[PDB]
Amino acid sequence: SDCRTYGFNTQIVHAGQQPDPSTGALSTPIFQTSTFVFDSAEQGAARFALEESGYIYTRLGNPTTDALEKKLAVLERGEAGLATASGISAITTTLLTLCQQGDHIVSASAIYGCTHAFLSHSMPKFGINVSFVDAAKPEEIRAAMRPETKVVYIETPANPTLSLVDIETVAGIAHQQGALLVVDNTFMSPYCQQPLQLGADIVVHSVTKYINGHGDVIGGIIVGKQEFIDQARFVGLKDITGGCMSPFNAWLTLRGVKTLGIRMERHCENALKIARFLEGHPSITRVYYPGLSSHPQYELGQRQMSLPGGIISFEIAGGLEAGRRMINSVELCLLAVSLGDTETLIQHPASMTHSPVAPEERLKAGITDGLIRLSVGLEDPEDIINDLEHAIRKAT
Amino acid sequence: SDCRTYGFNTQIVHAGQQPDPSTGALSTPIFQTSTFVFDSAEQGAARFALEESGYIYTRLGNPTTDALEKKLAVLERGEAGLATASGISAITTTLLTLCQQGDHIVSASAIYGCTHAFLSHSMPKFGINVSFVDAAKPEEIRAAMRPETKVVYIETPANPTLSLVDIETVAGIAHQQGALLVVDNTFMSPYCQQPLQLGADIVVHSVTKYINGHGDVIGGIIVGKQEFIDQARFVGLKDITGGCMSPFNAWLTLRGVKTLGIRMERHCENALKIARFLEGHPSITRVYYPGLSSHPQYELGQRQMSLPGGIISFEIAGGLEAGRRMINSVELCLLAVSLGDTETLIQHPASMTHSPVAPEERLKAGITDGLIRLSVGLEDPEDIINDLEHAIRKAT
Amino acid sequence: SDCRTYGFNTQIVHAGQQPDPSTGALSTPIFQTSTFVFDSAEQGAARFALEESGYIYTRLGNPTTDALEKKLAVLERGEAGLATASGISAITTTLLTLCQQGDHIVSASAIYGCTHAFLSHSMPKFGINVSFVDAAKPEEIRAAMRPETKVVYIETPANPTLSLVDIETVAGIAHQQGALLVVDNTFMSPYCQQPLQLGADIVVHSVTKYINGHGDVIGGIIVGKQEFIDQARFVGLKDITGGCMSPFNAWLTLRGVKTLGIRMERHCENALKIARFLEGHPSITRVYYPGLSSHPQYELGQRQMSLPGGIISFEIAGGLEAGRRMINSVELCLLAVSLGDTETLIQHPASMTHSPVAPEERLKAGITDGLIRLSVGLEDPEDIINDLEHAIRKAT
Amino acid sequence: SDCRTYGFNTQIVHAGQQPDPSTGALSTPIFQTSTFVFDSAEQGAARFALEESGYIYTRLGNPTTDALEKKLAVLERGEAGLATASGISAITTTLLTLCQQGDHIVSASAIYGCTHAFLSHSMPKFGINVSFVDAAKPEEIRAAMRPETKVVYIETPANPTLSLVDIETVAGIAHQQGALLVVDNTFMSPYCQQPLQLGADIVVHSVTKYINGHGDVIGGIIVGKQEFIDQARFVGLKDITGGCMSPFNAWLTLRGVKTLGIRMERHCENALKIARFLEGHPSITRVYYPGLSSHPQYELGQRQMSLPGGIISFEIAGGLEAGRRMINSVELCLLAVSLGDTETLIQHPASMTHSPVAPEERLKAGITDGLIRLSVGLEDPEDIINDLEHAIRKAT
Ligand SMILES: CSCC[C@H](N)[PH](=O)O
Ligand SMILES: CSCC[C@H](N)[PH](=O)O
Ligand SMILES: CSCC[C@H](N)[PH](=O)O
Ligand SMILES: CSCC[C@H](N)[PH](=O)O
Repeated sequence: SDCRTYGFNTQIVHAGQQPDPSTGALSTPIFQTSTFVFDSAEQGAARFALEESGYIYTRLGNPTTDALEKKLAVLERGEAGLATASGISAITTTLLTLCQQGDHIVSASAIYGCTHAFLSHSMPKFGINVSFVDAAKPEEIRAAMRPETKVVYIETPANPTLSLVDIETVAGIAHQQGALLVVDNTFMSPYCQQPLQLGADIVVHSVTKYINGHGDVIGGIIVGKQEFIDQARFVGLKDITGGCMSPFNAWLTLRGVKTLGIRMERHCENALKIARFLEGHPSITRVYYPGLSSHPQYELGQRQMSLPGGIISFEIAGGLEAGRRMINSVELCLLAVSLGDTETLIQHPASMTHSPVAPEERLKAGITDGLIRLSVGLEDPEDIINDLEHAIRKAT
Repeated sequence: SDCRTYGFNTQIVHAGQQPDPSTGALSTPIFQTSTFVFDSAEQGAARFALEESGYIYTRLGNPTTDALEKKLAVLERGEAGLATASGISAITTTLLTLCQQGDHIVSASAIYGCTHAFLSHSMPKFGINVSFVDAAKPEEIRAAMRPETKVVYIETPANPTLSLVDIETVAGIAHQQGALLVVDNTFMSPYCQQPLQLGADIVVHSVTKYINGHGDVIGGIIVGKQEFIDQARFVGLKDITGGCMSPFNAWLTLRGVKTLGIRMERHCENALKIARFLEGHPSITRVYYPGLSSHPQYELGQRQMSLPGGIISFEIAGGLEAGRRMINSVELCLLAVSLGDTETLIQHPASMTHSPVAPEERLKAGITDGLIRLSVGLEDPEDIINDLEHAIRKAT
Repeated sequence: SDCRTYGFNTQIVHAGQQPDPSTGALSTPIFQTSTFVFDSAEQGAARFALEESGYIYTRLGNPTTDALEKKLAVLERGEAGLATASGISAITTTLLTLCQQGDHIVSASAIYGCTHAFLSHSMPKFGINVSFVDAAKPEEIRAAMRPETKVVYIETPANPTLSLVDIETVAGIAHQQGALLVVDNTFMSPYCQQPLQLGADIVVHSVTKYINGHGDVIGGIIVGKQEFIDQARFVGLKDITGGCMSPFNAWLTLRGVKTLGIRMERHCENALKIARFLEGHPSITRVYYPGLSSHPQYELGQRQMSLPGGIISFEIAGGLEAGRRMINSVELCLLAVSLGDTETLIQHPASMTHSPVAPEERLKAGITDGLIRLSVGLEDPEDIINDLEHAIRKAT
Repeated sequence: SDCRTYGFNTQIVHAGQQPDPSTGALSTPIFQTSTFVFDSAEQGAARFALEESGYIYTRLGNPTTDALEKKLAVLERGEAGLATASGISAITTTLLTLCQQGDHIVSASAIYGCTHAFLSHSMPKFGINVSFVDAAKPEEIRAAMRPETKVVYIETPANPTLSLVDIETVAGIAHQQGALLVVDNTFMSPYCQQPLQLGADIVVHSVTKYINGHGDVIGGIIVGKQEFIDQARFVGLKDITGGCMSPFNAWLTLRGVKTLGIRMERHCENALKIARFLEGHPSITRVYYPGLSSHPQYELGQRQMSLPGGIISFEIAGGLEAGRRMINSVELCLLAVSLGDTETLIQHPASMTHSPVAPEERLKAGITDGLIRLSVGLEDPEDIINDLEHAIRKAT
């Protein structure tokens, strides 16, 4: 049949993939090659003119990576996909394909740190200006739009407190003003949120997180209309960033995404249990999790997301020193950056990543001294809870 | 001892590598990971502040990739290396790190096609203008320099006829005017040419070609001063292109480069034999190979290159149709783009890659209708010669 | 803490693994090496004498494979593990380590085909005799025991109709007579059955099936007492079969087993739904599945197994031709041998694998003309059911 | 054409390989799969009956591994190849396929240690007796033959002093008496010696050594007549040892063997230079190297071998303590077991591997207290010589 007709779990397993045509191999072969051989001058010419299907060179395209791209296009309900060397490369390949000197972007302020760095420091040096706004307030997005605005850029849920952005509303605002909406869907995966179905034009992911899910791949993906993806591929990737994905990385990501449905279900079931535990703990001042009814945008979450996600942020009593004590007291949770791994990961930005940053600078970014971010893994939730309880009690 | 003190073959094998510290494993382990775990909040903070050695996240750095970077820095006699997702990414990460809106670049015209596309179409759209010149004439480089020129960019030998550029002379001209010289050393590898030793500031490679050598990796490398590489890493790669190399790709490239010395010796020995055969063949109008005494810049080649390389271009009698007939008549040489593989590769641009291009447009790029490019592999040269003789005779 | 103290899901994720000591890498590094380097003659001597921890050579042991071995030992509640090149190698390394000329084995008859071949044809040619019995009847096992019997060998559930063997009862019988009990636990995985906890001495798996779960690894594992595993390693593997596992295969298996808990839960939930559908279908004469109350050994299953498994066998009305028609009519289920993959796999032995076999020979092995074996994957069960319904209806 | 018609270097690069049929990928794809899918019941049946070409299951066969098997068959001038999990598995799969209880083997005494262990301790326990002889004396081989002798087994050059065995003469003796000759060709590779061309029936290798050459694969290969290889595959491997090779390992070995010709040339050129240096050194009592005219079987070597190999053994003045001092004093050579890597490896058996062994037991095996074994790598020979000179001088 057509893989676009099956249930979502069936698609996760099968979409974009098929047994190898020459051998019947069930696993997608790893086409770890740089180049491809033609049977004749004519076949070569036909492919370079695009009068013929087939491969030429891995930077341009590759059968293993094509399977991943097609799978993710199916899962996001987009026309086409483009795999990249990293999440950052997915974002920059996208924006550098769309924008040129004199153009403007309206971006959420509550975004991934490195994305913020690209937008605030690099883009302007190429003559592309960026206005940062609070995207939880769609009116701020409207107010910042200019005649030269080409793109509105958002993430939801957002760092660090998992605030939300109303995708459908923002899409309508962007489109009314003739701009595209690009959504970073990394935190949710297509299993939990589908920005294209809500009106977004382009979705990007760091597959480094949930899509791969196994903490062993750096990579990104872009999904959108064929006409845009063709430009992102044959100009953005080919000429500008050169950020192609290794066939081995694509194969690992294909392998990891096979279990996306069951992983997300467990991540989110575990996260809800842990979030409820934290919300009841007298040493914890705040818990940020879309699945708690106390979330300021709970109702939007119920409309836009199928599950509340696997990430929790929370604030511990006693600020900086308590956060440090707590994170140094966990025995099961692992101190690391990143998220979406099978192992539970924990970080305390004020004493770790953002130690080098001024306290007032941290606050403006929504990072309080006691803020802890937890990526909930696939362990027994009782074990994670017991580890957190132990560490919190010691710290406070 | 210090690996920088050994002979070049010893360095090829050993530089940048060591047995694994925890296990003694001889092969560099494949650190196919996204993230790294800290033992404490304090250790995490120290690494983010750069007060401590150690890893954080593979996009920023990785032990496997670090070995490759250090090895290539040693081989090029540069301070530091930076691995990338592709040769293109090495070039663009370099130039986008160095240049901003209002800046200017002077570039050779005889350069890699996709590089030409980036420089001619993409850079100007970011407000960075490029002047193209004939770099075989250092005076044209001087004449094109402007107060805003930041970079002079060259490749040598150059496509498609393997003309040369005088690195030392061009370096002096660039430096007198306060610009950096960037050299694409892909065709030669560090075994055959060392641009940094001749005054270049930065060297880039597609490792897809000779450095890896096994036709199974797309990748690039940048070598230069520590201060520049630090910016290329923590700004160019981290924020702008996102073009990081997969640890698996770095491991394959480490593995491939182990045999760089013996491969280049054989590629070049084979190429010289084939070039001499072609030069004596009455159906071949021209042969472009630095190792032939008839090369217009032969003497420069002898001063700048340790070996004449593994690439040959030649023109067959009878133009377009003869080139097509010939390439369709080889039985051993493989019709493919790319170069530097263990297999002999052949292409006829006018009937293949550049078929879609106007004949006069091809000519301006130095591509005549009968021009064939041959990447000489590791086969017995008698077999390659016999295959060429057979195909040439049939075609003419 | 100690990984043996955590919940089973926590163990699945964490047991046998730790961040890399030298780098903190979260993913177990792929130690794809043949040999290991010593810091001194003395260190080498200490390791060969076994007076020192550390590695020597990958056939003897490897850090990546050691992690897998330790994880599986934890999951089966055994002392030690030994990884192998295949499930077959796990079985033969085990039995060839234990048995010599003149020894005897009592084996179940309802076992994996290739195991049956080894036991019936190869063992006797080495002077090791085997008696085959119906292991669903523990009294047949007792009756076949001889003074020279060293081993009783069983699989449960068994091929092809998923009959069971009472592990605890058989263990007691074997031990009373001074024999070891070896159990092939492939069909269940440690998540669903724990033979060592029921008195078995040694457990073997083809990790090719559920433990890896991703249809991309051939491999085996042996778990048992340290003293036995040491002999299986330093004699059986080192000298006799040479069946060591590649570090890359061990790494993939580690990666696959991370999701064992969530995969088995979904496989079994899906299988129960499909089995109930089949049991209600008028074109299906019989359904063999431990989770159906009509299973002849249902109660034993409830005592010995935590879940009913992901495999179903069933008989279609109309025998050979109907089975052929049905299997040629599925659109989602894939025609293939093997089991435990994320994709649903289906086979019809009488028209496929056992076509070359005489009908009466097939019957003696429990293979009827209409018997179909289904390995239930991770797709939406509604999609699998609809595919089966469609194919069954067309066929009957 | 036919790959069996090209020169040996051409065969090394091309034999057994072809661009991928579905995509044209130049690198042999990594078919990292367990199973294969059939298009119909009929296609499945045809393959199991062997009425049809195609794959079924990786333990039985795999497209990546098939390429390696075919390549090595071409290089050894044998009909067919069979890849295995290790060199040991190549040997035992071979001998356990050929021999049964009551059979007899005549083996060289100067053989690989683990092979000796299998033959002396394991085989007899399966009722297969082995007579060990000095194979440098073909008359000892004849004298040990019995009516039940099925196989004569030899290695050449032999451990530890690189003595030789006259393959052609021994083949004639074996055949006159109705036995097969099996030759372990690991030390030479097919580039330096071709036992099948001299009358051997079966060749085995540890590909862990020179064939792979990169110190990152454990693996073996068997080459012989189709009828024998079919039995070794469908009985020996399938049922008995289960020692199949991982497709990834086969792919790495294919990749490594591409440079076999150029590697062996350099290994042997380097080894001859080092051997001559050692022969002139007053602190070195003996040097064992086939390339020295003082070798007791020099003339046989010139007739049987195309190059003298990359391995050297030598004895240092001062026995055990001097050997220990010397090996602890090298700075470039790496202390490790194994051989055939790109790095120079060194070991001193009396103070390392064989420390746990009684001095008189070592002597009987040809291991003197001052004996050092050197696997010469691809480094500059001047650097290796300088390292050896430094270490020898310090030690003596
Ligand atoms: C900038 S270093 C890497 C940071 C992780 N991507 P974050 O913890 O998801
Ligand atoms: C733009 S497709 C790839 C072209 C090869 N890099 P050229 O043949 O080296
Ligand atoms: C003997 S070919 C392989 C057969 C699979 N192991 P069965 O379908 O689990
Ligand atoms: C028995 S441990 C491994 C020993 C190496 N194969 P030898 O040094 O070639």
